[PDB]
Amino acid sequence: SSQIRQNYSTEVEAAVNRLVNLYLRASYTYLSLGFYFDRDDVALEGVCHFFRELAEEKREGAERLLKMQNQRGGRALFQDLQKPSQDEWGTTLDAMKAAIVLEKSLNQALLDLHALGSAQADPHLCDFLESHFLDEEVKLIKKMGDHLTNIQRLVGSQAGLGEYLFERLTLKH
Amino acid sequence: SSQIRQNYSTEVEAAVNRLVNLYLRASYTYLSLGFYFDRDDVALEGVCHFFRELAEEKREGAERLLKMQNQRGGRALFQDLQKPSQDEWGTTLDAMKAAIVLEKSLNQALLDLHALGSAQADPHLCDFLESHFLDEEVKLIKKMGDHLTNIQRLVGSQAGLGEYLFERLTLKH
Amino acid sequence: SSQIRQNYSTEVEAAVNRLVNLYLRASYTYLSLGFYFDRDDVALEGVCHFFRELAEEKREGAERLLKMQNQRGGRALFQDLQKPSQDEWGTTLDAMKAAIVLEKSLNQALLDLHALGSAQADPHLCDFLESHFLDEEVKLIKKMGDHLTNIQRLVGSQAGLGEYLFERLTLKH
Amino acid sequence: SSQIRQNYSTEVEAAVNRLVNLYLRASYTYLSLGFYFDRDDVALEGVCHFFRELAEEKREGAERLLKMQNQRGGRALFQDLQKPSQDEWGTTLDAMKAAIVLEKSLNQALLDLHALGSAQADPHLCDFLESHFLDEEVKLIKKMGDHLTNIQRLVGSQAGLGEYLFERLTLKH
Ligand SMILES: [Au+]
Ligand SMILES: [Au+]
Ligand SMILES: [Au+]
Ligand SMILES: [Au+]
Ligand SMILES: [Au+]
Ligand SMILES: [Au+]
Ligand SMILES: [Au+]
Ligand SMILES: [Au+]
Ligand SMILES: [Cl-]
Ligand SMILES: [Cl-]
Ligand SMILES: [Cl-]
Ligand SMILES: [Cl-]
Repeated sequence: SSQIRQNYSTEVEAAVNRLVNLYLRASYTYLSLGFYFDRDDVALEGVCHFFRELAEEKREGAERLLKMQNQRGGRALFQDLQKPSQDEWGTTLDAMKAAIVLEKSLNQALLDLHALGSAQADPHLCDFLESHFLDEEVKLIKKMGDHLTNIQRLVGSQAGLGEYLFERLTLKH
Repeated sequence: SSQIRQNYSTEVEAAVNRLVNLYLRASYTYLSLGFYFDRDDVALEGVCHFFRELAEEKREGAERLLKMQNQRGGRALFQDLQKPSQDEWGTTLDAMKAAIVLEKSLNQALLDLHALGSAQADPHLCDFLESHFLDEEVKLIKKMGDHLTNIQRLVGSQAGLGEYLFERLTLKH
Repeated sequence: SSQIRQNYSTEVEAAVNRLVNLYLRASYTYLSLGFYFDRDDVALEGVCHFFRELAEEKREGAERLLKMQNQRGGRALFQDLQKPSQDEWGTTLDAMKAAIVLEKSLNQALLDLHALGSAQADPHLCDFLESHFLDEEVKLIKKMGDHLTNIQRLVGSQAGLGEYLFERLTLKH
Repeated sequence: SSQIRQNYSTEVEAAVNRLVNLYLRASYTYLSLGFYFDRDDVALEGVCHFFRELAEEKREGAERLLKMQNQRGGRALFQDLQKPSQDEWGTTLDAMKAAIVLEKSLNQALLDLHALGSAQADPHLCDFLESHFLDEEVKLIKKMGDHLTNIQRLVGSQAGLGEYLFERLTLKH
């Protein structure tokens, strides 16, 4: 074991590596979501940009986890990254629903890792998650819920119109 | 009685304290309106900001009344503040209707206080209301009436769409 | 329940609403304290400003709690706001003693809410309180204790003089 | 009568001339107060400056009244100006008490003139007083009441000390 490793359980080390895998999986999902909305037959630029920005954010979360793994003396271990759950993502509504599902799973993984840290008496892990992840996730899930509400209200009887208007007047382009 | 008190009736002093209570009540109503429109399942940011800004304005009106009470040698007396009339505020249309009702009640209270001042020959009170409150209220009620008209025109057959469009293109975000 | 709500107990949701009520109550107390020290027959400008600034700070705490309630998918519920415990606040010493009592009650409410969060395994709630409230309160209570000490030392045999000097040379005007 | 005079009673015209006399009398009182506090055996610079600034303010009030008299087509008529009520003004407390008495008499004269204007249906006179005099007077009398309170609290058992401290730490020099 590391010359620097102190109070860092094998259990947390392994759960960190698994979380890295989740975040990179999530990043890959968002890359696929982003490019789907760039297809000439979908063509919702603001939706594409919203998902591409999330791909970067999730990559950044993984890189923060990997940096922390090294700072504690754990050993990064990478696994295969499973492709995203879908090749085509339907409407903006369908996509935002899938994104909120994905975020809830990340959030629950964070909470599970926090509980493990608390059981292992690892306050540096708890702090790290509280400072860099738990609020970021709460804020993002709230944003998504606000978006889902506005998208749903816009469906009405003219779905196409509502999807265009949401892209143009809420999402950034 | 105060070493400074001059031409300031007990009646006006008491009516000032009651008006302070009304303004603070109104402020609290607007705080509740503002946060309702911030719920993930309402999510009309511009509507939230319109009501939150009014919460501040009504607080400011109360503070101006309290400052004036002290300048005339009256004694501020605070009472309990009743909660707002509703916990949920319905649509933007429902909310704007409730706001205009509330403003009309404030306006009538101002006018009643002006009439009392006139009956008591208290020109400083009359001036104070004319200068800091009566036009502010007339302008606000007109703005609200303009908003109600535009919201109502937007309901048509596609209410959800109309509510989104009003938030996006009239209200500020 | 919310589409966004995750790991957020009904118990915490309700305790958050109660804390909002406490903070708004505290804000109202400070508004009354502030205006009392603005009376022509009290006239301690720096004491008035100290309490008015606290009224704003406590309002801000309530608004942060309400924002957080919405971000977690809870539902803000407002109750009646009880008036402050006194109509007249005595000397600067009396007022600062009442303020420290009030702050200790807020602090204890925060700690009680933190313990509930810990019992419910809600690390986002714990973080939120630790980051935005617990140190703010500790720092404020320390400031108050420092003020009480200086005010008490100034009473001596010339109370009036001491109260003037504290207002002029410690409090800001 | 003037080619311009319209709705301007002889009664208001005469009461305006009398008010001019009062304001100039008040100005002269403040000049005497100011120079008394400049005596080598009084030597309270900040008290001198407070009263000298008021001498100017009251002169300015008279000049505004005279300008208004001309704008309405009335004819300024000057009378003898009686000297101030005292040659020596005692302590800062004595002086501030005399000043508040003087201001109350000016205020009552303003209110009496407003009532006359109202009885004569002269809204321009009412406006003029409301806009340029009634609030200025209320604010000044409040300032004076605040000063009297602080001076009185400072007397205690060490009057000399209290008078020095009030001059140094409240009044400007
Ligand atoms: Au923990
Ligand atoms: Au921990
Ligand atoms: Au009036
Ligand atoms: Au009046
Ligand atoms: Au905790
Ligand atoms: Au916790
Ligand atoms: Au009038
Ligand atoms: Au009039
Ligand atoms: Cl797969
Ligand atoms: Cl009620
Ligand atoms: Cl009560
Ligand atoms: Cl004489």
